[PDB]
Amino acid sequence: GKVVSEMIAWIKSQKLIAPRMKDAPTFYRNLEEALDVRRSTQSLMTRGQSTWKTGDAIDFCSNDLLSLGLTGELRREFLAELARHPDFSLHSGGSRVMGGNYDYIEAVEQEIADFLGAETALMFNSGSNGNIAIYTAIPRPGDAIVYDELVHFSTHTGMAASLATTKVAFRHNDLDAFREAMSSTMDSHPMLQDGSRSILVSVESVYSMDGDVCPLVEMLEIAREICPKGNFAFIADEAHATGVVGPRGVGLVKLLGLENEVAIRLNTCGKALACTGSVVLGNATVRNMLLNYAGSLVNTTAPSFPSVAVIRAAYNLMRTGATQKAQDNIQHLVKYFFESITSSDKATDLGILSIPVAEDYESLDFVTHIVPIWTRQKYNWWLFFHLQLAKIAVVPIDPQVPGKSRVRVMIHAGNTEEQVDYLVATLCDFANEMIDIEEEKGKIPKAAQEIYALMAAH
Amino acid sequence: GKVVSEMIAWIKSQKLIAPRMKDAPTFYRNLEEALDVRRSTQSLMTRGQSTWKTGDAIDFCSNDLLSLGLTGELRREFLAELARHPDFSLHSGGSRVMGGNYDYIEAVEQEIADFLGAETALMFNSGSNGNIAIYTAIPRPGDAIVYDELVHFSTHTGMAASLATTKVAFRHNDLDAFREAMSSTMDSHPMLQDGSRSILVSVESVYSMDGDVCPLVEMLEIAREICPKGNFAFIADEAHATGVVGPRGVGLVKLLGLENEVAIRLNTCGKALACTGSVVLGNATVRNMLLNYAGSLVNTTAPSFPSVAVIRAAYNLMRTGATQKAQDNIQHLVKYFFESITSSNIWDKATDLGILSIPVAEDYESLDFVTHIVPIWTRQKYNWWLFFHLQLAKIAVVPIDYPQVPKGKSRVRVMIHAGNTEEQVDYLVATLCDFANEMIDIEEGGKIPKAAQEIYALMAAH
Amino acid sequence: GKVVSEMIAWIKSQKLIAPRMKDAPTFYRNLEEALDVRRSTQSLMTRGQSTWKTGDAIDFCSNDLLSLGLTGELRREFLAELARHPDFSLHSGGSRVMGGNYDYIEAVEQEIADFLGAETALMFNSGSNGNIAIYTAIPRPGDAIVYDELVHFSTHTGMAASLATTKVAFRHNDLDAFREAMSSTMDSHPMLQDGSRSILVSVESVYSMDGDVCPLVEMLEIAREICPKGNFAFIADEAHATGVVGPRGVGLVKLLGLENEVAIRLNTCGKALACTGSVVLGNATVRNMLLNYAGSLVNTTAPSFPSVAVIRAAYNLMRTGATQKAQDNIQHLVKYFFESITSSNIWDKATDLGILSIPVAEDYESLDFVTHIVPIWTRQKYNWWLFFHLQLAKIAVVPIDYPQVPKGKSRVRVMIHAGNTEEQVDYLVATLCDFANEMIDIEEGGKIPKAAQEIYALMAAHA
Amino acid sequence: GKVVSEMIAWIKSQKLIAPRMKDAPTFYRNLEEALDVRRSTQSLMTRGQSTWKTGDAIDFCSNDLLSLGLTGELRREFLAELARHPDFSLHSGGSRVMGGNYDYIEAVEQEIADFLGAETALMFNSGSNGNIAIYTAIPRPGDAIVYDELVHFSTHTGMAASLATTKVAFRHNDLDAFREAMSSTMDSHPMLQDGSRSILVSVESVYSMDGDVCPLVEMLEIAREICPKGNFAFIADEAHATGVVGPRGVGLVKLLGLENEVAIRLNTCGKALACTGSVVLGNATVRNMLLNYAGSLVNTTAPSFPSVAVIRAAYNLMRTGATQKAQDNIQHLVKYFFESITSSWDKATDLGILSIPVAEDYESLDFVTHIVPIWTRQKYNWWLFFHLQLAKIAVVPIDYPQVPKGKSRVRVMIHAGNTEEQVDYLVATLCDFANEMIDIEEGGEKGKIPKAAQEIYALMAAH
Ligand SMILES: C/C=C/C(=N\C=C1\C(COP(=O)(O)O)=CNC(C)=C1O)C(=O)O
Ligand SMILES: C/C=C/C(=N\C=C1\C(COP(=O)(O)O)=CNC(C)=C1O)C(=O)O
Ligand SMILES: C/C=C/C(=N\C=C1\C(COP(=O)(O)O)=CNC(C)=C1O)C(=O)O
Ligand SMILES: C/C=C/C(=N\C=C1\C(COP(=O)(O)O)=CNC(C)=C1O)C(=O)O
Ligand SMILES: [Cl-]
Ligand SMILES: [K+]
Ligand SMILES: [K+]
Ligand SMILES: [K+]
Ligand code: NA
Repeated sequence: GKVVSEMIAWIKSQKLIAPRMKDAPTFYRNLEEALDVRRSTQSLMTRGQSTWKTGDAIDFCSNDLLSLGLTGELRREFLAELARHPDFSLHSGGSRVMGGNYDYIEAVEQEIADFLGAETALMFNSGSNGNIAIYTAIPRPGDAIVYDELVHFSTHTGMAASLATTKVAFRHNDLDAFREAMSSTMDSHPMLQDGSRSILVSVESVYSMDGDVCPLVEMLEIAREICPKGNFAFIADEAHATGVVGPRGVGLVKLLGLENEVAIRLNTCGKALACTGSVVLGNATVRNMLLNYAGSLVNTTAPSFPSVAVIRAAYNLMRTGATQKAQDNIQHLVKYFFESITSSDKATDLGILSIPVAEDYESLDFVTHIVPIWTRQKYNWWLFFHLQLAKIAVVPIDPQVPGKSRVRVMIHAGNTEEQVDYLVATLCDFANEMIDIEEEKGKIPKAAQEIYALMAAH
Repeated sequence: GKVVSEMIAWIKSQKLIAPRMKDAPTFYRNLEEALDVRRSTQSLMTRGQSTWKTGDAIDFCSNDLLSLGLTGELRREFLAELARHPDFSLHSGGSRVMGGNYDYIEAVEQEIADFLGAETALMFNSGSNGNIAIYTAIPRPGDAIVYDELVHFSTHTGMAASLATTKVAFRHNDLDAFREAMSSTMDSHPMLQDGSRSILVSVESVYSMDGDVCPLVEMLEIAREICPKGNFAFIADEAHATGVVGPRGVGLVKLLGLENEVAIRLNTCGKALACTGSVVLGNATVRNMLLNYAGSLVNTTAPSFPSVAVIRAAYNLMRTGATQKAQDNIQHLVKYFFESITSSNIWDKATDLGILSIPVAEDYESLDFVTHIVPIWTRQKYNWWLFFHLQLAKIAVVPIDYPQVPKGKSRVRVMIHAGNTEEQVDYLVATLCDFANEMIDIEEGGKIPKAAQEIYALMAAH
Repeated sequence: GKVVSEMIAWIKSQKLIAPRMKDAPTFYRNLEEALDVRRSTQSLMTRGQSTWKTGDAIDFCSNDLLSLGLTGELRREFLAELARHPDFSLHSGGSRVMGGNYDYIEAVEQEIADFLGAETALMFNSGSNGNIAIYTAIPRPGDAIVYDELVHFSTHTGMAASLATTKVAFRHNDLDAFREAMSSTMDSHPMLQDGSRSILVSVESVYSMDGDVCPLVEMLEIAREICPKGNFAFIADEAHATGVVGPRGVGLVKLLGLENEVAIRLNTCGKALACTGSVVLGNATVRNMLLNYAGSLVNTTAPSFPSVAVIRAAYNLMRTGATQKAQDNIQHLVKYFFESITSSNIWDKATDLGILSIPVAEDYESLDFVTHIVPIWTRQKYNWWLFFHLQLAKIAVVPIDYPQVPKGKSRVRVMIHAGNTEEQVDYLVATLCDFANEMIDIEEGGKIPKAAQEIYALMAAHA
Repeated sequence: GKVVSEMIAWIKSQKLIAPRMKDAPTFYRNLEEALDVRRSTQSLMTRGQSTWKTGDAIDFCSNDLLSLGLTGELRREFLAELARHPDFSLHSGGSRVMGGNYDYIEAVEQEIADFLGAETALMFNSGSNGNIAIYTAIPRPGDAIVYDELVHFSTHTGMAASLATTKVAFRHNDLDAFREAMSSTMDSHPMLQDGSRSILVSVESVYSMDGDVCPLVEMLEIAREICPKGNFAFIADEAHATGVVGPRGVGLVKLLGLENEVAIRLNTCGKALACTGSVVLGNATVRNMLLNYAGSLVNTTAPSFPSVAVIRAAYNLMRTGATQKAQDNIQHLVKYFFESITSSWDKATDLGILSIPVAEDYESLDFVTHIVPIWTRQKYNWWLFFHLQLAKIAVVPIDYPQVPKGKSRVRVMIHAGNTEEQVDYLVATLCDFANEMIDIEEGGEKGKIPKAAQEIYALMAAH
């Protein structure tokens, strides 16, 4: 059993090591001691989870949202793009600003920006590095950053490396909290009051851990109300919007017609685009600022030709209409999941199971591939184990977050209605079993009995 | 021709922009003001120099050290690598510690680890991200970091985000400074004295800025002597060693047999290996440390199959010996340059008067090996003149100036590659001696050199 | 029946074409990708709506403002104009400044000029080409243009090609915004401070998009205060005013007695005058500027005799007073509409909740006059539902949406014509109140209204 | 008489005006200053020349190439076309894509396209607007435009408005320059090299200023060689070819059998077709591209029925064979002119006094064009004009602001309705000019002016 085998390795990985580290050098003892801190809570990460790719579990976990990886469609365009460039120069040769620039990557960038409705684009090795560059290079002394509390890890790191004086979180997707944070921030800085510095607003368009969507039109209207002099600028991380939201996959910003109102956008390749990389979107002033003040970009090797070609190939497919049907299939399958799971209420009334993104899903203009499923914090591992032993691959969400743990289901275009049925039934089995147990605090459910057994066994 | 066009485009990009932004929104005014800061010292970067790629100028500037890029050898081995995996799964699917792990990347890392004498390898999308991960995940509270002053920018970004309380720089490649740094750090930290924490030493095997080599065997001795309880660990950034140094381009650590002495090694793919990416070498304790405490690795998409394949391909060409002749031709051409330029008649007079200086060429005959990095110094007031003199002669070299180094410490970096020729080297030596001659005559007679007249004329026009 | 047919054809035209183009030449693949851009927001336009012309739907959408088209009144006067010149030389023979000038066109321009109270007139083949010529020929290097944000597309095209250094927009019909724009431009340009160049002010008399009216008197006084040197000039696009506003349809500038104070006026023939073409009014200096510096006029064939004839015929019908009854009936029917819709019981509730909005209808009894243009707003999410509701109810209204306006600003434009009737207006009011009633019940009860169900079913069957 | 009266007004027009404007508003003074700038070089345009129409001068200037206007033949068919449609709806009602479409215009368009051998056709108010629409809507970001340096004003305007990154002119009708333009363009862009963007090639089939013909077969071959992936597209402006070149007037593209190889063609009505309008020819992909991305078309009034009817009438006459004789007569009269002027010549041409390049190797041309440009010394150009005019021969002067200052010339237009006797008179008047200018030259007196100029200079001194 590839699932069970991965389980025993994960079991064996949580065994404490530093008790056996007494004769060992201080450096290695301190490292294994720090690894033991995570092994103690059994939160050590080692080899991850690969059953979703080999066919041994249903893929409700991965970031291959459009199934461009699964089907080989991105690979086929990539090799074809390469074939149309038989003598391509593989190596950039150096820094993007110190000799590593070349026509192909500049043209691919502009082709991407034209597709997304932006003036210019600038390519990074990842979404994370794009966020790092944005919040390192862009904010000025005196600017403030007002951000959604659930922005990405890379956004938090970047803001910490920023020149920005004041950074303020606001409650997730909450319009009143955003208005409070902006007003108070406006009321505490005399160079924001007179418009010589700016309020930077950091949002995700689709939140990777909650699946909700940024109400961008309403936030823009609030920003103007609070900042009548126009001294604000939105920064929108679209990692989970590109290819999934908006016509032909263009993203939330362009779907809403906001490409001229949103100063900086991040569109990453690691999810629906089934590869790696990112572009940062903005005008030439924004682009020049990254080229000159993002030390990370200045001092790293510019992208190789195939890294650019594979990104071109994903945009080729979205541009030529080749992802529209997969994108519609995502909407269909997610809605179908919501329809089923909500039809089978008790467990939700009690606290056993909760899917916040399924509330009022009917009134949503669209849905997202991200389905976070909450249980009781004491039950989260058991929910994870229940689904995995059912041969359902999901991602457990726990160092990443504060008693905020949950599982994240990812619905992909390549999933089927039958697999969704199987997931709905499995979740109901897990529900029913936890209401039974609650209605002997030592009682442990079926899946967790097997896991605890393998823990005793190895 | 082309070189003049690039220079005009460069000149125009330094023209102040804030005077034309008074009606713009705040955000955009202040960004152009920040950019005007750089423009005003003529230090704004936009598209860089491209004449080396086009043939419009000799390549004494790129990082394609073994010319694996120029020849198409890496491209050929890369496409053949994809060919052997006809239906490869392109996408990782997520983070390396969530859904994104797979057999091909684990096996390619292990091939690399085996070939480089390391227990394990862990792949990142660049050398820089490898340094970020090491110094954010490895140092513990109470550790100290003693680093050579010339470590890479990304190691500075790294250390500043680390949990270590003490970071101490030593004068570049100075053993006495290193000894003064280890002892004063040790004696000032009781948790280092009793051996409950470690001193982390940060070096480059080949320093990209100066081109000299780390005295690692002697640095290790100083470290054991200063830290008797063995609470130290060496971190070697081998970005400019891999491919250029050691048998089959294994780098400096393995070339000296120190693969068991150096806890953590960084091997990048952006120079001699002619792609992007990097591997961090260590034992499984180091590796798992990176996978669990390098938040930058945890929250990023794991490399795609073509990314792993091109790295596997570059190492392939090293493993099989297909890079040996290219590695030997760097040693040859570099020694050829040194022999040629030092035999020049102006050489003594230029270096005597202070008009030219090539520190890496001092006593090159005693060196066991040489490197591809040849920094050339003139008088700071002549530096841009030296740079455009070469440029006008259709020789691409790299300009080293602010914001990369302090103002008043500008130089030029000649980079010698496998695919350069003795003809080109001769032309370079001849061009440098002509610049040296011209400055001698100016100093021995408000005259400016010919290269300076040409820049000043372009500046008057643009 | 026919409404459904065109809706199917419209749905089919939005289906993406690029996936079928893989083996086509580069040129053709890239045009269909470009077209797929618009298809992908269901924004592709092909043949538009025709039910209003065929009697299959009531005409609340066309630009045949005085119904001179519908009744054939212009056709008859045009063929009579031809009959009075039985040997007419059809062909101009070349450019208007290179051998295509002739007496008949010069004399028709002068008749139009005298009737509209302007020194001269210069004829173009469209209002658009008139605006192109004005803004490429007139502004000088150093001049500035301050334009209402809602000026016509052709004016945006003319301005982008102009010689003027500064183009400043101002908030639509906003006197405070205009003052800020005039003063900000005045205080940033020394060439305007010493009176060596001019501020050109660009407005519409009747804004095609909103149906409101430019406060021309207030704006001229603001210009005189900010420009005490008198170095300003007004340019008024009267496209939707001629035939509708002012005695015998003379338009807003002559109605206000401003023909001495507005340097350049554009009167188009494509709406109330029921044909095509335009004239630019000014003195002989303005006219000569256009004939010499408007490269678009210089390098195009001067109008044919039948083109001039139909324009003269439309102006005859206005000069003789034959259009005054039709002009007055627009006032009546529009006033009849505002009476009915703002008297419905659902009106307060619909407008309070934001389910219906008709800005132009507010305080309409105080306005000196009304216009034929009646924009109706619902929730953005409900817009196409409202449009299809009207269409299924066999009422032809104009859809206002991207790429014509920004996304999220979509609305519906009702066009009230002289040949509409109170019964038709009754049906429109009742149909609107039916939509508002239905959305009220939905918002108080994923329920979609009836019109949305019919369109969702059509999309299911084809799309 | 009127020839002379035209002169006096044209003389009076050039009198500077801004000196008398010291007290005028800035706006009006600056405009009259701008006019003075043209008046200074005797280059202000006002009323053109009409003597060719009234029979006061021989028409060797106008664009009525087939004499369809002169004979009233187009007028008769036009009125007959209208008569076959007794209840026609004159007014389009609005935008072609927003409610102004109708059956008759779509059918006339398709009838034109079928005759010209094209898949579809799309009607514009003029040839210039057709060019504007093509070059604004068609080029994509990343495409290049390689154009003959002598393309039309409207092509230059349109290109300036396009999304195209690279525009490259090549030496007129020169296949070497065209190949060098294509090669340097293909080798400067990697998206052209991989066939993901296109090179658009812009030519006239018959150049309005030079009378020579585009060597379209060889250019297509050069393009195929330089763009092996087929990522190019030709755009052929046939304004001066329809009705004049090709069997039954079909134009150059169809004559050569290249209708499948030219992506886009422009066929205008203002010359041989003797009215106004144009169509753009292409497949349904090109036509939809214009309908959606030519904002000039989207935001203007669709053509009225009589505008469509008169274009149909022109094509009816070509389709039914009723212009073939006139077309043949142009060929006859043009060749007769070349034979006469060639057999008089050598000395004038050798000295630089007179040149007619289109007369070189005129025997070895497959056909000739109606455009005959006549060159003298730049210092003698208006003098040649005044000589021809006072001889009662109407020709068109071509100078700044239409061509560069030192590229001035006179354009003779030969029409089907001219006679051999008029050609005799033209040849003799031209030889008298040449012999007079030869003498004046050989006399050494740089202050001597010719007989025609004396009368003009005298007319100037008087008024
Ligand atoms: C590999 C981790 C991927 C991942 N998210 C990464 C994100 C990143 C980082 O992008 P990346 O370095 O993978 O190219 C930025 N922004 C958002 C909103 C993200 O969700 C996820 O699984 O939810
Ligand atoms: C693009 C800049 C490359 C560059 N150096 C990058 C280095 C880096 C960063 O490598 P990278 O992020 O490009 O993969 C780490 N260490 C050392 C010693 C380096 O020299 C150089 O030009 O010397
Ligand atoms: C085809 C009809 C267009 C149209 N308006 C055209 C206008 C034009 C262009 O007129 P056109 O070229 O049709 O003769 C100029 N100015 C204003 C204010 C216009 O409203 C409309 O429907 O509102
Ligand atoms: C006003 C008439 C102009 C004129 N030609 C107009 C042309 C135009 C413009 O056509 P138009 O707007 O008069 O219908 C396009 N292309 C070419 C080649 C032309 O020669 C001429 O006398 O040659
Ligand atoms: Cl920096
Ligand atoms: K922008
Ligand atoms: K019809
Ligand atoms: K027309
Ligand atoms: Na944009």
